Formats: sequence, structure tokens, C-alpha cells
Amino acid sequence: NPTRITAEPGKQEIIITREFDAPRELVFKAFTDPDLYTQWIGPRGFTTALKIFEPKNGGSWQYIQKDPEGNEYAFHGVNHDVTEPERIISTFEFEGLPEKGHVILDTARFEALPGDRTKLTSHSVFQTIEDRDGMLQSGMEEGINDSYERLDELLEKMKKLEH
Amino acid sequence: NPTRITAEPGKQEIIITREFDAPRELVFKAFTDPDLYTQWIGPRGFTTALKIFEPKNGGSWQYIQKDPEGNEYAFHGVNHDVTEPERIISTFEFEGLPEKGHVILDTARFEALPGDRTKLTSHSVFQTIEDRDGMLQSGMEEGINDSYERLDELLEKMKKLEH
Repeated sequence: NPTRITAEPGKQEIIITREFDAPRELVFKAFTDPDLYTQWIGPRGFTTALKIFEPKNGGSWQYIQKDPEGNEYAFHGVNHDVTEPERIISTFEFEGLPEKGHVILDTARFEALPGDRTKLTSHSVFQTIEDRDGMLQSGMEEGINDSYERLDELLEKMKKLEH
Repeated sequence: NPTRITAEPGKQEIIITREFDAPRELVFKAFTDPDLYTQWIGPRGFTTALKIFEPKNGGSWQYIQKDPEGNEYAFHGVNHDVTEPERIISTFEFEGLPEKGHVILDTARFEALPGDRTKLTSHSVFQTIEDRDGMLQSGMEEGINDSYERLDELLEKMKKLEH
């Protein structure tokens, strides 16, 4: 399944679409179950440990990732809306930036497809076009691809466990 | 003090700048004190009652406004960051829309000016350009002007009470 990424020049947003060979109920769970989230999130070779994780309206979340060397990357946000298995809307901040205040609004939409499949549409809206650009420069398009691949593998395990 | 509003066509954001004749400490308080917030928020002739109000990182907020007739308008969001007296970042959703999922990310910046004055820069980033456009069509530029005027009056009372 291809990971389509739209990042038009001059715009302060990024849209990503990606399908999964599993029902959105399972995909949504991979997003809201603490023990599952850490197994696919982040780029390959990275480790993720959760500090706070509240997959509900008004809940906060915060995790720290470690590269295959020891470097740490801390992130946090708050969930505006978590409606199973429709969507998740929350803020996102990378604490490793020199200046504070650069916050992104993420909207993840989960739609059922024929054959009990799922189409995920992630919408990232940035503070400014440069913030959007800086994100892409950080090899985000690569990391996103890895995580989704990690998710494919996890979904298979979940499906196997199913029946 | 003029209320400058930038809403470039083709963009999914809106920037508003406005100065106040009071220290940002006082202005920030008008934003975080429950008993003060309801006295200036919303357009003229409107009444605002709070349901939840947590002016802190990870806090949720929710209020209902009534027009000078009886109509109700419900809104809610979550605060990503509340750092006194620097800024406030939070989500914003109008529950009166027919479709759910239209959420805005607001960033309010408070900067001190010469003469113990304040410059407030509000940044509204919408899901899509149409959402941004629809907001403006709702006479938002008018309501914002009213609220800021109501705030001017409230700030004077706060300053009088000061010394």
C-alpha cells in the first residue's frame, strides 16, 4: 500500500493518505492502545517510551523516543477529539526545537473500505509555511513511511490473534 | 486602538493584532480568570456561561453563549499551552456546525510594549481555506472588535482597582 503525501509549496499544511489491509476498528485500536502505539510509532531503529497517554477527548499525551544510539526526542500534545473509529484530533509539539510555541494541529481520519479495509487520512496544519517546510526537511516523509510499514506488520499480528 | 485583521485570500489562516493600554500581566489575567473572561468574550449583546474552564497546559474549556433573544452557541477546546504572560495555545470548536471535525488551532501571543502597554497577536489556523472563509462570513471581524472593546473597558476597571 502506497503512502501518498501532499505538501504543496506555499501552503502551511500536509496531507497524507494511506490504506491498510485491516478494519478501521483494528487500525484505530493501534492508535489508542498504549501497548500497541509504541510498537509502530516513530522511524525505524527508534524506541518510544510513554510518559502520559490519554486517548480521549481532553486527554494529554507525551512520549520520548530514542535513536539507535542514545539521542532523545520528546513530544507532547492534547487530544481535542477521539471518536472511535472515526477520527482523532490533537495538538503536537516537538520539545527539541529551540523556540517554543510551534504547535501543529493533527487530524487523523479513518474510513472503512470495501473488503474490511481502511483508508487513513492524516492532516497536519502548521503555524507557518516555514514550520511545514522544516518538518519535511527532517526526513518526515521517510519516517512516516517506516511507521506505517511497522503498523502493517503489527496489524497482521492483530488479525492473526483475531481468528 | 485599531484591530488589524489579516486574512489573505487562498490561505487557511487569520492573523489579528491589537494593542491594549495595560500591562500584559493584566491582559493575560483577563484571558485566564473565569470571572473576568465572561465579561468581555463574545460579540455585543451576548451572554457567556462557562461549563469547564481550565487555564493550564492540558486543560479543557467549554462555554455557551446566548444572543439577546435566546439562541445558544456552544464552543469547546483544549489548551495545549498556557504560559503567563507569554502565550496561550488551544483548540477551538463551534458545536453548532452541521459536520463534526472542523477544529481550529488558536495561538495568542502577548508582548509587552513601551509604557506598560500590550500587543496581542491572535493566530487562527483553520482546517481548510473554506473553513477560514466561512468564519469571516460569520461576521467574526465584527464580533472580535466588540470583544476587544469590551476588554478595553474591563481593563480600565482592573487598572482602577489596581492603585
